[PDB]
Amino acid sequence: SSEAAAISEAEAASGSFGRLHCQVLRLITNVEGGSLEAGRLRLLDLRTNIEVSRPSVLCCFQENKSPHDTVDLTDLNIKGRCVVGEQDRLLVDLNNFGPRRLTPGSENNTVSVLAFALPLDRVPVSGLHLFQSQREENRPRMEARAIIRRTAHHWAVRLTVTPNWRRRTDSSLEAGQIFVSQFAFRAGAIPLTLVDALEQLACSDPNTYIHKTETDERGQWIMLFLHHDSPHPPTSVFLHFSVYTHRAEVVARHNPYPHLRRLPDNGFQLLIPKSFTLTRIHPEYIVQIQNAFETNQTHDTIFFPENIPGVSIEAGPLPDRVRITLRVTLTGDQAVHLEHRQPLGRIHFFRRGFWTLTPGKPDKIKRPQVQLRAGLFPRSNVMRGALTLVIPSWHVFASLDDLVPLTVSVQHAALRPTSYLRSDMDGDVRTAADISSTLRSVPAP
Amino acid sequence: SSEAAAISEAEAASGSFGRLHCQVLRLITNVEGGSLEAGRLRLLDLRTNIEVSRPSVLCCFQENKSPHDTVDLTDLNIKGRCVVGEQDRLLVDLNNFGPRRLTPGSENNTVSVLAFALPLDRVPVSGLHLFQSQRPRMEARAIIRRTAHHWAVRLTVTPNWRRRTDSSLEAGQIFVSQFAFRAGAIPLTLVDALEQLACSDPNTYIHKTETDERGQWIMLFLHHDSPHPPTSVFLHFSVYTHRAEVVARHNPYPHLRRLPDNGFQLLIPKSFTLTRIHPEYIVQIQNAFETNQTHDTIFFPENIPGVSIEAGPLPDRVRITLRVTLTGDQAVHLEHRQPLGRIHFFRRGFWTLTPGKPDKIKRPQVQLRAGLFPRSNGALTLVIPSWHVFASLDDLVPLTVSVQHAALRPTSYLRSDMDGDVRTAADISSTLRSVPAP
Repeated sequence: SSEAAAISEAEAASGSFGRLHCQVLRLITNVEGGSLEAGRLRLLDLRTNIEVSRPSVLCCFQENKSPHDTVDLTDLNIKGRCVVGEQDRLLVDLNNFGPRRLTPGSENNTVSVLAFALPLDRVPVSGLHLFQSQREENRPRMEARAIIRRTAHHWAVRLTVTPNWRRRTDSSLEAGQIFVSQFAFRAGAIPLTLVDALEQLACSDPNTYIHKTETDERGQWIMLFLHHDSPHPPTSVFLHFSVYTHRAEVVARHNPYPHLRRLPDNGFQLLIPKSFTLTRIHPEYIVQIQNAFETNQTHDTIFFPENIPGVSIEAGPLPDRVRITLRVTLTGDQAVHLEHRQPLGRIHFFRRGFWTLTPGKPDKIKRPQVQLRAGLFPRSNVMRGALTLVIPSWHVFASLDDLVPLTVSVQHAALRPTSYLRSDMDGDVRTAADISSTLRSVPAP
Repeated sequence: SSEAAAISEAEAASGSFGRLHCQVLRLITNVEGGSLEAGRLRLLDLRTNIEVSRPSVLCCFQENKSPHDTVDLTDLNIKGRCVVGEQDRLLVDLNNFGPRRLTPGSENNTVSVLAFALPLDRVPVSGLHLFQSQRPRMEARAIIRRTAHHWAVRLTVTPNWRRRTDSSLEAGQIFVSQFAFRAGAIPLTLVDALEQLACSDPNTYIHKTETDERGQWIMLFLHHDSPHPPTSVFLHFSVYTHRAEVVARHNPYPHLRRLPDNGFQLLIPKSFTLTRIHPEYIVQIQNAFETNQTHDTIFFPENIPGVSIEAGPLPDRVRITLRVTLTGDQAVHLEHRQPLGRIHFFRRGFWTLTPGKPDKIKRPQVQLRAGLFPRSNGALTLVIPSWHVFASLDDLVPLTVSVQHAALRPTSYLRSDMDGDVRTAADISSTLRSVPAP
């Protein structure tokens, strides 16, 4: 309409400190409120809110301003922050790993972070995939007797067995052990060329579950591997499960239960298999589970750890077919306990194209939370124009077009008369500079 | 193996009160633990736990023992119970309709209930479907950019807002506008959905969308939920191909909250209080689903003691309308945005119309009934005479039942039918409990 309509539309599109829109947010803040002695750890309130319209991975990493920067710890170090959801309040660990104390002023009060949201598309996963067995003259003794009924969309198997239980000791488990057995049953009317997944629906014992499953088409049997998590495994077991066609592109090597809790649409939550306490004399613990994912290069598998103050958990790509292993290192001035079955983080999947390997590095790797970095470097580093989000901690990069649009809100309190806003990439990259952040003490828990 | 292995395996399969397995559970219980005056309501603790290994619709309805039975209220009436999840503790409304009160063992104190789990398969639904318009003014200026997998539209506009009063809404009104933008490089024969990603105003959202292939434009209909609509609006949204078999007529937001994998949660659009002088209220939203007969749409209401909400099939393309009736001894308040129930979808074939009935209907919670009748148009089928529909036991989610030790009597026993698909726990005891505070 009139030029007044043109001005209001432009003010709406460009936003303000209270409400902004971008693919990547940059915050340049000055630490205030108190001091941070060398060797201390305190929370830094960036005084900024992030919103998205669809559940996403909301990340906030320290910025690497040059492609030649290392991911080595810095004197003022910001631990990466990963939240899965639709909103987050940016509150990060600030470690003073440097030699000198932090003063209310001086050159060393300016930290910078990049915030962005990664999409969580729907990625189906087979938990109990029907792998092909490898054995052959003498085959399994057809130990279990099954009643197979074909329903509208799957095959239902009702099965009883008197299994041969074996104690397997395992110091990675809070119980220190787990009882295992295995047996086979005739495939019968089940078309083994069509089915590729199982789902347990009922069991006569509440601590017994199908751990993995194999098939042999030439022999027409299905091998089941059971796990039992109690001191006394049952003499006989009834099992009710379904055999169906899933055709998922991502499969688990073993049942994600009990260490990986399924999440809606995309990914799993990793649950601590054994309680441990990090102290300054035992500052590290390696969490490992006997499980891995196979994608056949159709998806990237990233682990996004919980936000536990004073602890640094390895984050990033998990390679296919290698046991899921994550290192937990103490980075605070105080002991931190982690309880059995407490969540350590979330595994999430990304389509083949989203993450691309940085052309200069061998492959995709994980890194401690305290070494998470993000940068905005041009596509002219696909050799060694437009800016791309590069995560050098992982040796990967993504295009800004594929990120989830952020709705940023810097709170009025954080603003000073020197605060200003900058814009790049036609508003896809917005920077909030000379805003103020508050130091906070780490809570008691 | 040996004859000893045969017995232990069979005992594992057949279960016991503490742990059994079936497709449909029948509980035959005797109400005890106090009195229930005629015309009064108390909670009945069936003292039984239901478990499933995958999220399901766990239902517990009063049993109709014969196909010739009506769904009329009975003297001792059990209100249907619907829980969505993996476990439930069966606790139901027991209404004493009929003339005389219930005393300890007065006469007939035996009520009977059927429990079962309905599957929740993954059914995608387009919230902002690109319907075809019916008939210019290219009011809004849009920047269309192609991302890796969809089309991203950045758009600014100065809309012409009109206030629409609506007494079904807690705010009494809603601001509406509409405009169009040029499709540009977007293939309107291929894309079928939108998703709002960012808006310059926190109370403005895309309500619905239409397309015209001959004009190559996309019409947007905005809603604003505040007293002062903004003069200009920035919008960032995506245009993509969803290929959902189920579409909503309007944006499910704000009255329908999307649920993971299947369905929506219906949120009360306006506070109301059921009293003895206003014992009914009709909740209605301006929305409906279109499935083209690929899915049945069922509403499973919340379990609010003393209130009976209509439950069952919702016909496609009809505004979602549910009657809420006071059945307790006390006034009940329902708050704006409180959940009223859940809409869930079922693939064609799961529910089949009962032969002899016109079509599938909903019913008040207090009239929900289930029966186990043979295929009368041999094996038993789950019939919901309240809805004129039935399902096969093979498609239900296998139950893990656990009757509490306390509920057991020395005469309690177990029954089996359908080769263990139907298990009955008979002569167990249930406790009466008072209805909790408002």
